[PDB]
Amino acid sequence: STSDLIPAPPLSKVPLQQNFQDNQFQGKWYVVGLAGNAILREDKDPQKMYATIYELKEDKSYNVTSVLFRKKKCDYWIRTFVPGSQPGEFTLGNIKSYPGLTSYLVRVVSTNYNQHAMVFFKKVSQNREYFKITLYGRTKELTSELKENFIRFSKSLGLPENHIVFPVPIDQCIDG
Ligand SMILES: [Cl-]
Ligand SMILES: [Eu+2]
Repeated sequence: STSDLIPAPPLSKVPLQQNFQDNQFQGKWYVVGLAGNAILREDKDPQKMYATIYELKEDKSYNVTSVLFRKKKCDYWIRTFVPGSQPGEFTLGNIKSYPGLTSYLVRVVSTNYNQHAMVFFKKVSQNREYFKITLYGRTKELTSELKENFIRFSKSLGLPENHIVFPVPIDQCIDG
């Protein structure tokens, strides 16, 4: 394999939501925007919206379930976000169960809990460093202002426009 990636930003360029409220962040979020060094706009076959549900466990980790519509079916992808060094950061539980994965970080960049969130992810897999930012909405649509803010923020982390995608709203799988 050969591979050329935009470098992950230093974490000093990634804000952390002040006074993160883990209980209020729970529930379903729609992925309204998606950007990252391995994310590519594809006009031919556009990315479909998917959803990610955060459930706070008794131990204060999250069970995180993502639901995607692929090949006419609902695909479920489950992981555990374990609280990290400060509130609003997380690491991946059971990292040994993911082959090639040596590092995984989540940082909630901003949210008002009941409409929108921006979340930064960074991982090292097969020794390659990937990062993405998701724009989450409690609904499938968000204002132009929030989408443009997400574009500006993604660009501030070094991502050009073709690495920034707005998944198309769908009704299958993600409406339950
Ligand atoms: Cl608007
Ligand atoms: Eu992933």
